[PDB]
Amino acid sequence: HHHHHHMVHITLDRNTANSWLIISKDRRQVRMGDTHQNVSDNKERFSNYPMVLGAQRFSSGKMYWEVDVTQKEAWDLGVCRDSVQRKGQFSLSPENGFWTIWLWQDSYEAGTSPQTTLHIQVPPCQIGIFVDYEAGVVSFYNITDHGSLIYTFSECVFAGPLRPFFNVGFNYSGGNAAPLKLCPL
Ligand SMILES: O=C(O)COc1ccc(F)cc1
Repeated sequence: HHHHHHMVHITLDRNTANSWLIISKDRRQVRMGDTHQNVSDNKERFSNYPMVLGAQRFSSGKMYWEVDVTQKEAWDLGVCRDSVQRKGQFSLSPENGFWTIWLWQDSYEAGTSPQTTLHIQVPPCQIGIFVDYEAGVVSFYNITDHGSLIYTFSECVFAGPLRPFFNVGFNYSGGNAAPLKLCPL
């Protein structure tokens, strides 16, 4: 792909984080802690899952960023509406305001309803995410495999400002402690 020139500097919004997440000083990395991180509750925090939003809001234009997923067993990545539900249980779907892919139990899937199987020969260590607001497109790229396409959501109905979306996943296994990291431009 040739989307690299739309690169944006994403930072994580501490206030939206689940209370177990640990965000680095530079706001570019996030991981699951082994306990509650001693923060106050607020209406922005994702309560049920280890999720956090980027601080940046997008309502026009073309945007690109990259995320490091090295040695993780489970994660979700993409974008979402600013007004997505924070509290209780929900599924990641465009109907609920999410445009995402994930790794889970050694398979990759796109967060359609129902979910769509992805075909990845080279397990990615870094994911590229491209958003074209005007066109209604969200695309995912395998940076480990020379930028090959993973998935395109088209005919997107964003219906609001968009925020970068992250889920570090649970660590029931002891094999999923590694962070998500925003990669430098
Ligand atoms: O199940 C655990 O690992 C600890 O409890 C949590 C439950 C839901 C969360 F979003 C974060 C932590």
